[PDB]
Amino acid sequence: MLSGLNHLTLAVSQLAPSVAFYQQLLGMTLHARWDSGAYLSCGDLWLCLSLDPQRRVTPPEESDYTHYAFSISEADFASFAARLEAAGVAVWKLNRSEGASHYFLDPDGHKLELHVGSLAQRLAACREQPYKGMVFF
Amino acid sequence: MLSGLNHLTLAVSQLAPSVAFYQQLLGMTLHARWDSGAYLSCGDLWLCLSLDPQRRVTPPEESDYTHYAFSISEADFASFAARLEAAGVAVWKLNRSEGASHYFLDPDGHKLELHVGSLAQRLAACREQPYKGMVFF
Ligand SMILES: [C][C]N([C][C])[C][C]OC1=[C][C]=C([N+5](=O)=O)[C]=[C]1
Ligand SMILES: [Mn+2]
Ligand SMILES: [Mn+2]
Repeated sequence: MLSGLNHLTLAVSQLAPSVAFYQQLLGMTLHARWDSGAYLSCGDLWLCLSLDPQRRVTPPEESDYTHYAFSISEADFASFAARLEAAGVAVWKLNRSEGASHYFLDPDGHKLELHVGSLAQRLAACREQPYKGMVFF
Repeated sequence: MLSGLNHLTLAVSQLAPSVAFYQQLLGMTLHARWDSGAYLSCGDLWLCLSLDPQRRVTPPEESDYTHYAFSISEADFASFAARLEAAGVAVWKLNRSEGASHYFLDPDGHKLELHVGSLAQRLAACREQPYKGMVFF
């Protein structure tokens, strides 16, 4: 039986700007680096950056909706979003729902999100106003 | 302050075969499904499947090393991997060894992994046989 997410690995085109982004801008802990990768943590999350000559810097129009959302408290949300804006980090989507989300891109065009709230909160909101075709189990 | 992964969203080309893969084959818990997505959980992980007509199925040889690893116990690893092979799930290959892992593809070509072990265990293993140029912090 699977017990959760073990690690998330992102392919990166250049290690130094990606380490700067995840460690310095986003505040993750850097545990180790080598010639072709790095290991970081963010709370319980184990993040691996893997240098990959196949990775292209991808504009958001040319990638699909696959994305990775990080947890943040509502109290910290606005100041963290403002930090990303000061650093010139690009936004790939406006939040058009109820709930706090900020959609931003990493240096290689991986699609990231800051989100406040849990699965249980989302399910409760959907029970009140379900999406088209929605069935609960 | 970021505190971990809030959710992982995968773009899928066909909802029904993807829900079947994650729920019926991988054993994740299905909480809700609607015409254009589904919510599942795997332990603490909130997984969203999002129907996206922009999702393309790319051979693993021409997609980058971005991948998602799920935790499994030492006792369950071999039998779970055998069940995936018996079900005809395709494999892919990483450029480096990272311990006890099985690498497999989902129906849309997302790169998945079963892995036994924590970040702390990986760091201890790397201290005994480091990658090229490795530094520990
Ligand atoms: C083609 C998209 N949809 C049109 C109505 C099909 C929906 O079809 C199902 C929904 C839910 C379950 N179910 O909950 O197992 C099974 C089938
Ligand atoms: Mn999201
Ligand atoms: Mn891996």
